[PDB]
Amino acid sequence: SYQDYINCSREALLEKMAELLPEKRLTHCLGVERAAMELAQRFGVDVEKASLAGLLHDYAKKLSDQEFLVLIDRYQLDPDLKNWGNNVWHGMVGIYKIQEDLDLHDSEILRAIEIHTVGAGQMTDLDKVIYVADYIEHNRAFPGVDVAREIASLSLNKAVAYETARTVEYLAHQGFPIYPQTLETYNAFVHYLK
Amino acid sequence: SYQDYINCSREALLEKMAELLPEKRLTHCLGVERAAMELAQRFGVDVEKASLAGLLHDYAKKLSDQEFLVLIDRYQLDPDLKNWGNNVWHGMVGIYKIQEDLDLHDSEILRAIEIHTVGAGQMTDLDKVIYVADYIEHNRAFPGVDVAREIASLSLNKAVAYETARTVEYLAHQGFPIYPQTLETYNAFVHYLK
Ligand SMILES: Nc1ncnc2c1ncn2[C@@H]1O[C@H](COP(=O)(O)OP(=O)(O)O)[C@@H](O)[C@H]1O
Ligand SMILES: Nc1ncnc2c1ncn2[C@@H]1O[C@H](COP(=O)(O)OP(=O)(O)O)[C@@H](O)[C@H]1O
Ligand SMILES: [Fe+3]
Ligand SMILES: [Fe+3]
Ligand SMILES: [Fe+3]
Ligand SMILES: [Fe+3]
Repeated sequence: SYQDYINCSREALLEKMAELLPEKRLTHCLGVERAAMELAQRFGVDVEKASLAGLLHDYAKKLSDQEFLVLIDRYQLDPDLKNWGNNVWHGMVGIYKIQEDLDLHDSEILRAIEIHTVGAGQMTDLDKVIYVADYIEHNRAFPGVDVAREIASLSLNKAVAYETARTVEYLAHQGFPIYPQTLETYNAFVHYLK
Repeated sequence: SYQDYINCSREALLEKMAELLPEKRLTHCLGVERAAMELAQRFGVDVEKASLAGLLHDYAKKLSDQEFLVLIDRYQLDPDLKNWGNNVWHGMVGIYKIQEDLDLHDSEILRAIEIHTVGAGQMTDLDKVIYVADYIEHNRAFPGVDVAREIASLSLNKAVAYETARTVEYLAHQGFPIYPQTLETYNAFVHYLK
């Protein structure tokens, strides 16, 4: 049960998250919960850790900038984090709010949430499951999601590679700064696209 | 004159380069020579240093992989360079071959050639002139070169930003590894796109 990792039941968690997140965002989290379970079944990852990390991954999406900056100071995180924003923070810093609220201490689940946006050069299978589930969950509708879904049915590593390449491409297309850890992920995984 | 910086005349240099480079590549170098002069006039850079660096920037484009690896060892350059290839090497490592052949020791010209492909987080105006001239020289025909040319008529910094964003976008589009110094340039300059 989820109570094996956090301080409340799944139903109680859902009630808490409904107060913290807009409907669309909670619906997304539920989609990621389901997609993470399916991917974990496919690629030999604990379905429960995957489902819980999937549901929680965007728990901190709506924390204010000031709340994130307070968390950076409190936990003495990389001071460069103050140069970025919600995109980087909600996973990389938001894990600490999840930990405070839910008494989540499982290192594997925490890490998978931490890097769900930016990835890392080295990713556990659980990390990869969450990173991909976020991108392919059933509510997502962006052009090319069908390609990501096909790839994810065959290869976890290729799905990470594809998602990361598309993300780097889009950020540059839009003219947005790219958090450097994303490039680390990109260069580590891009070979899987062959 | 070019002899103020190198060990031969411009005409003698052109004869040497014609033996080292395919016609199309030498024609490109001549285009960069001209474009660098025009940009340097516009943005307050020594036209002679710009023209010479422009002509020389792809001097080492055709050196073999083995020659580059020998240069990396000989000059004890960053050992990570061995993980890359001609794209990174011909500027970053090729400067040493230019130095050996032509007795080029001017630090400004050398630096502008060195980073002409990948840029840096901090770039001198000469660096920027070469980086942009390479991209907009009259022989280039790629889709969007007209946009780069318009931007370069108005803002050197915005032209660097535009080129770097398009390059990052294209490399990710193609699924090629991105040398991390390019991201350093990208993040430093992307704000000029506003
Ligand atoms: N390296 C990066 N730098 C800046 N923004 C990024 C980076 N990687 C992803 N993003 C952006 O962060 C946003 C949120 O991404 P993500 O956490 O993966 O999904 P979600 O929207 O479900 O939280 C997206 O707009 C994405 O483009
Ligand atoms: N960070 C990078 N990593 C890998 N390749 C790159 C990077 N930046 C540019 N390139 C590629 O290097 C090649 C040569 O680039 P450049 O030196 O700027 O022009 P030229 O073709 O005139 O030498 C291009 O194909 C370009 O896409
Ligand atoms: Fe997220
Ligand atoms: Fe998400
Ligand atoms: Fe070049
Ligand atoms: Fe060139």
